Amino acid sequence: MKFLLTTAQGIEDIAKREVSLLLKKLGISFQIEEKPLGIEGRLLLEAEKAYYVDEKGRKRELSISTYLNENSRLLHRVIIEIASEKFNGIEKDESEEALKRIKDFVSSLPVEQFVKVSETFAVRSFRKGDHNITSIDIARTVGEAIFERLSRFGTPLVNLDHPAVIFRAELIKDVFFLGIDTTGDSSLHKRPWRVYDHPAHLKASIANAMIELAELDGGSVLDPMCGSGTILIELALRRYSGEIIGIEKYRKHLIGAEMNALAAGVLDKIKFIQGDATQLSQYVDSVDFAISNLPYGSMIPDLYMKFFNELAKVLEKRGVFITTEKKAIEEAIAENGFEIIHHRVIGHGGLMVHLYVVKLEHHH
Ligand SMILES: Nc1ncnc2c1ncn2[C@@H]1O[C@H](CSCC[C@H](N)C(=O)O)[C@@H](O)[C@H]1O
Repeated sequence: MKFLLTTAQGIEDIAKREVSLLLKKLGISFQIEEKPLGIEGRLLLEAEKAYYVDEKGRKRELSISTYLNENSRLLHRVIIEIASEKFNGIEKDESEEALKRIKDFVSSLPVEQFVKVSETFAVRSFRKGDHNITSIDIARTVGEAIFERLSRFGTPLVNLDHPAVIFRAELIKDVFFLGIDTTGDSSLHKRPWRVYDHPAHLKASIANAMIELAELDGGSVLDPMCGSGTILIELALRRYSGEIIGIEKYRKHLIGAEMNALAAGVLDKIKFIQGDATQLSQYVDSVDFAISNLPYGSMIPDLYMKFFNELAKVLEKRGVFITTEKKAIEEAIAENGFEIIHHRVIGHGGLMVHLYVVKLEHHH
């Protein structure tokens, strides 16, 4: 089996590590390629089927897709792959031509091997790049192709609302992909605990990526501009052994973090404090780690300067931060005796953000 695993742009290596350890725990053999065909936010999983002997003394199969869906914090979707292929030139093709290429390719795929005769299906599409065709066109044409093909075998059953099987068709630049979406219509980063929806909230897979990159060890963790509390809640939910502190300036957001925390089951695990991060040291004396998604906004260059000056008074190990304001954070880091020990660019729902791992320069 081969699977297409999606996550956020620029965290594919962190996902791959996560999925590797989970799979080593089944005892199966597998390989993971990052960014198949050059496409960001994807891994290609090639695995053995996972077989055990059941209560009747027979070989039975365990679902790799369901195991990943229930146990991953970093993935968005787990898709069973039917095919994926480079349609060279397709961006430049006229619309009639592009859809011809897609239909012909789809007609030739053994899709009847991936659905029963009684199961209803629908087609969901996603498209990224510059084409003379839309996601809607793609969904129709693929949906046509699948239907014509299944009906050589029986009576296909369509259900657009509550299908039983979802074929997902994606076209990103000139790369076309078809598979079976096991995760469903709600992507995996959607958290049921999220009752309060902060307008700049962090996606939960990217929050788990920040946590990974901190390389936590049980020391105290502080989010000193914690907003609705995503990073601390995802930490508490990993059953983190260490102390968890959040600070937030505005009482409405802070109360929102408290609600999400209660809704998650983890309120007693996080200390939540109303405060200004520009005055951090009135609130705490020493913390091992700081992890934050900083405000993006001209008063920013000053807010950052002052926060990093106070952080410098309290931080024992590593800070992990994200922001859009490259020049503002890098000046504050430099001016304040910080050292950047990792940088990477991350896609955050259509916004390229920066992530910085820092430590004090004079720590050795
Ligand atoms: N000086 C300051 N001190 C403390 N918090 C501040 C601040 N200036 C801005 N903030 C807060 O920092 C937050 C940044 S974004 C919210 C955090 C996170 N992305 C989430 O998933 O919920 C905003 O809520 C803002 O209120």
